[PDB]
Amino acid sequence: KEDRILKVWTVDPLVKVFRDSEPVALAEVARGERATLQIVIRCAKPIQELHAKVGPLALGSNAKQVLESAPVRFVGYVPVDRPIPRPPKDQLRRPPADFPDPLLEEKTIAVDENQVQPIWVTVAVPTNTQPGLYQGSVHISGRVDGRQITTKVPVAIKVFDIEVGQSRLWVTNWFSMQSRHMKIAPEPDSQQYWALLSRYARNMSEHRQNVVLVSPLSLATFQLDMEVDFSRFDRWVRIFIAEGVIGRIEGGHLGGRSSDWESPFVVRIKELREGNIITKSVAPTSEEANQFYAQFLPALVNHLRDRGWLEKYAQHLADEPVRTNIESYRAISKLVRKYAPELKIIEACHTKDLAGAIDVWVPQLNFLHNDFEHYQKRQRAGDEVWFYTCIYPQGEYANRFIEQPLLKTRLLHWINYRYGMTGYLHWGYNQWGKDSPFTHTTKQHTGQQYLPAGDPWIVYPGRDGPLDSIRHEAMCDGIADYELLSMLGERDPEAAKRLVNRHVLDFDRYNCNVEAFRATRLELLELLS
Repeated sequence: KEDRILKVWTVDPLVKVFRDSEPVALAEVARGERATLQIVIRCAKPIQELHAKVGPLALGSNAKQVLESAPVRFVGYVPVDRPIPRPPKDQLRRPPADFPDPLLEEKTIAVDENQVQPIWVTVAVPTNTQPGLYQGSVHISGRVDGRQITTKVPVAIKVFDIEVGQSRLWVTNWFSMQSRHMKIAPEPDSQQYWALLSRYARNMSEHRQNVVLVSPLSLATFQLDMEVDFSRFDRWVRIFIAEGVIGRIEGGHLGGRSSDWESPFVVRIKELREGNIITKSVAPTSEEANQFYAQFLPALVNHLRDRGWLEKYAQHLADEPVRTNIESYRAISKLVRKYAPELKIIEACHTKDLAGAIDVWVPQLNFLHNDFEHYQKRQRAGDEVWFYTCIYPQGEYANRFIEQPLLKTRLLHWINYRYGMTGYLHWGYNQWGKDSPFTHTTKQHTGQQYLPAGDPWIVYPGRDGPLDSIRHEAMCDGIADYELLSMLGERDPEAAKRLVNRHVLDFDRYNCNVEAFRATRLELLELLS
């Protein structure tokens, strides 16, 4: 006894806890938000069978009014072996190091001696929850050198009388339908395939994603005697509607680069060749491109209109146009404008010189900063402007890299509010490679640069569906923050400016002080309640 005492403390969930962190639970939320509590343990001896149970979280005026807690999850660690090449000053530690990120879904875990272990508690608070102060405890148990150890940790959730429903922010995370590294491996069109697709869709809507990228080329079949069959595309759309994502439908890219970074764009077509439908890439000004798109685009518009989906849809042309391939990009736009004038066009862009060619602009964050007057004008002209991050920007800009403070993920959506950008895009929902994402955090193809840890995936492969990361949680919370700030700004625009300006000081400069952030959140909640 003494070496068996369990050290327990509570840490703000915006603070990343490392295996060697030193010791230091209340959450404050609107109805409609998710409350997170992070409870951290350490023991001088190994622990077997660590388990936590959330007791009833009850209203003091009425023990009958209880919040429903999700199953408890354990914070998992991943080896970040190589760093962001241009890191921020506030980089949490220098690689190589083990960082907290995946939220594991295990009933029990082992802890090695002297290793700090976070326990992550999520309480989703429905909009119809009665406001007030909910209290209870988390019962932690396990076995240390024979003996059963146990402790209860007091926790409290204050539920403010303000309702956050759907966030008006548009959010897309590009998703690949794949079961790599899972304990299941469904084939396409199997029941389990569609069940997994549903589980992914639910995970996305539970994290306030309300846009999904679906390809009308890849998920259609063609007969070319043209007849287009959209039945697989439709199954996807109905799943994403039913699980509460759609929202909007983001049509997959029609084309891409012919070769290298500055090469011209080509567009995919379908052709009948020797009895088979083949796909090939052609110049957008070609007769082959004109013949295909003159039939495919009207078929797509008719289909969407007939299904009541046309006003929810926007079509991608080709990703990340730059100044040197602008002509071929615009030639793709001309095809769409000609055969499908009713279709809205969306693009993740670098070049700004696309007025009339696209309707939903998605500049990379640093390009938005640099070309801000351009993008404000496009909004005045009636276009939508969102933004993205990826491998870039690095430096001091906000992003969702594992090396960054977790507030840099959450404050992405404060950048949306401050600057009036009405959506956010990211390529990297679940782009796992052939190596495990748990043990190989810096994805890399041979002869090209590695991706910083955090960039290609924000969820991890569980046994039969996605596991969240702590960054997925922070992203969801930021999307709810944007809705709160938007509700405030309708009543009191000056108070919403003051609050956002506390944390978003410029495009590339923030206040990530977690205590300051909590005091801002509380003022927001108090002003709105």
